[PDB]
This record gives sequence, C-alpha cells and structure tokens, in this order.
Amino acid sequence: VLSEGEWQLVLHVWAKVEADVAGHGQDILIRLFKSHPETLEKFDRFKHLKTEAEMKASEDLKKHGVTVLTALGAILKKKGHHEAELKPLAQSHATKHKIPIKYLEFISEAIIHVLHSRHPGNFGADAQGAMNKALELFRKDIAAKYKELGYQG
Ligand code: HEM
Repeated sequence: VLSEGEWQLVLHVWAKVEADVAGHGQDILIRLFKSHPETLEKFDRFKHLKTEAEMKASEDLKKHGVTVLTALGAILKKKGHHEAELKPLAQSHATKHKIPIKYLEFISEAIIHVLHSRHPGNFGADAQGAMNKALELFRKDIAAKYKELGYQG
C-alpha cells in the first residue's frame, strides 16, 4: 500500500509526462523494444519495424503509446483504487495478447528509465522509489487477476 506522500511523488512526475504524452509513449515503447527485443514479437502490428528510426517514424506506434500511457495514467490517478480499470486490461493482456508478468516488469523498467532521463527535477531517488512501488502494485494486482482468469503469466 502506498502512502499519500508516495502517490504525490508519482502524480508529480506524471504531470510532466502529460505535457507530451505522445513523446513519452514513443520513448518508452522504443526503450522496451531495444532493451528486450522479444517483447516486440508480441505486437503483430509493429513487429516488422527493424530500427529505432522506423519506430520513431511510425504514426501507429505513437498512437499506441498514447493509448498505453493514458490507460496507465488513469490507473495511477486512482491511487490504488483501480479494480475497474484493471479488469479489462488484465483480460485482454492475459487472453488475447498473452503478456507474461516478466514483460510487465520490462515495461516498468522502460518507464522508469525514461522518467529518470527526462525528469531528473521530479524523479530523484524518493520519487523513483514511489513510482517503482506504484508499478509493483499494478503488477501484483495484474498477476492476481491473471490467476483468476486462468493465465499463468
Ligand atoms: C503499463 C503496462 C501496460 C499498459 C497500461 C498497456 C495498455 C494497453 C492498452 C490500453 C491497450 C489497448 C487495449 C487492450 O487491448 O487492452 C494495449 C494493447 C496491447 N498491449 Fe498493452 N499495455 C501494457 C503492457 C504491455 C506489454 C508489456 C506488452 C507486450 C510486451 C503489451 C502488449 C500489447 C499488445 C500486443 C496490444 C495490442 C496492440 C495492438 O493494437 O496492435 N502491453 N495495451
């Protein structure tokens, strides 16, 4: 369970993200695909992209990144009260996309890398700790839902 103070560190950096969610989404997805190329293979729409340049130039990848970060933003703003938001996401990611928890750890890593790089003003050690706790909470709740749904994850 996060403290209010932890949630405020999370939402303070998220507010900066929201200055340009499309750019942040591109950086995060590209970092994920570069750091863990196996994750790209889950995306039938994107797995043809060969290079970072192709990824940066993809309008559809940018749109998807906005979709992803907007969903996660909505989850973070619930400050842990995210049961309703998690249900459809867990279902799609378990049953249609088949995303293991290990891959959710990888995208969590990518989020943290990007925030650390872009926002050292609002992502010092304490703030990163808070964001890690929020993402661990998300992953723990997603893992419990995967098990309910029948997916080992
Ligand atoms: C912060 C974690 C994540 C969030 C908030 C998120 C959010 C979303 C959202 C909102 C969608 C669109 C609706 C849906 O199908 O549920 C989506 C689609 C998808 N997600 Fe995720 N996602 C996350 C992590 C992952 C990861 C780690 C992978 C793969 C390694 C993944 C693979 C996919 C795929 C393959 C689709 C369908 C893409 C398409 O339209 O072609 N997601 N995700």
